[PDB]
Amino acid sequence: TKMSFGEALEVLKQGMQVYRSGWNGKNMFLFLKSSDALASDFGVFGNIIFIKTADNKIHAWVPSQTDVLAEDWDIVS
Amino acid sequence: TKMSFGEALEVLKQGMQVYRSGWNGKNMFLFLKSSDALASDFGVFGNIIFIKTADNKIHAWVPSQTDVLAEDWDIVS
Amino acid sequence: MSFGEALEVLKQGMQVYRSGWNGKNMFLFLKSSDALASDFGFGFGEYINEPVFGNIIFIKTADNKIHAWVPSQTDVLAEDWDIVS
Amino acid sequence: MSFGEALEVLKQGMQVYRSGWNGKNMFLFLKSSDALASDFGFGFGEYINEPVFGNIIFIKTADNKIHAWVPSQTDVLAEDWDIVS
Repeated sequence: TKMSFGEALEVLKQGMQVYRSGWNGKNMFLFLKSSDALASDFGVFGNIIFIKTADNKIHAWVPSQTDVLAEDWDIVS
Repeated sequence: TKMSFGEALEVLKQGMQVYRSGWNGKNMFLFLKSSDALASDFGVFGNIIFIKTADNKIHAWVPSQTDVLAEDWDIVS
Repeated sequence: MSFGEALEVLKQGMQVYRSGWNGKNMFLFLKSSDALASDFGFGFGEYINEPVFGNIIFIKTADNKIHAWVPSQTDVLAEDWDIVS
Repeated sequence: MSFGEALEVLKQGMQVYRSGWNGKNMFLFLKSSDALASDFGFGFGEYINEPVFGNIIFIKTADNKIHAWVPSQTDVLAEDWDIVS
């Protein structure tokens, strides 16, 4: 699978998890929690993209310029 | 107050809120939720920096290169 | 217009921006890895098969200055993107 | 060494890196607004009082290439920073 970031973004908006081929650390993906999600979660939030890093920790995802322009996005399956 | 980002970071690590002078939108600050904070919040998380944007919404903060090197950081008081 | 659409416009060499941005006269422009090899190559850019610089996205940050653009989560998920006339 | 310490080292013209980084031979280096005005100024950089480029932080991303560095939240809050020998 060779998706762009924009295509990988609509996949995130529909509740699925995406990852990149040329990423260094493994078992790594992104997931998007909506405001209502984050609200029922904790009580106003905006949409927040997270990342399950290699250490099984959840951090706020920071898009690198490479990740934004990359074409190697795939869906977790 | 003219703090660097590193000094503004230790202020975030002690549970205080920081902001920049040369920021465009107003009523804007950062705050840091720890893992244990985010855990008692919702159940493993890492440290996550947030930002109360101008629209009173909480987003995951993305550091611009300007914000990182800036010297106009101040504490909310 | 979403960010994914603004990306394809950026990769085609045009300037994009967000209406929801605070600043005025701000826009993103992309300098591809091959474009930088030509601008810094002195007519030898076509022969460089592995340029040093990767792709760099720039932003003219209202102050008539140019910085390297850091894509915020708000910009990535935004739908207020538009092309500079 | 924290990120704030790595910043002052970066502003002084030395290369920093994180041991917790996956990639090898990766390091950040800072190109100040005045440094870029000299390198692209042809001996006229000293007379430029308002350079076009702001400060740009770069990263040599293991592939022997250079990109504009996007500071992740992990790097910002990290304490595994170190100076390149």
